[PDB]
Amino acid sequence: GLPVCGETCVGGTCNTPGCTCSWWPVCTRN
Repeated sequence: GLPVCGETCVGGTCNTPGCTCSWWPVCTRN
């Protein structure tokens, strides 16, 4: 739930394993 992935999820799909798209369209870790 923390934007530290450095990436975004425009489609709600994060690349980095461990990230999740909680605050769309930005990826979040925890």
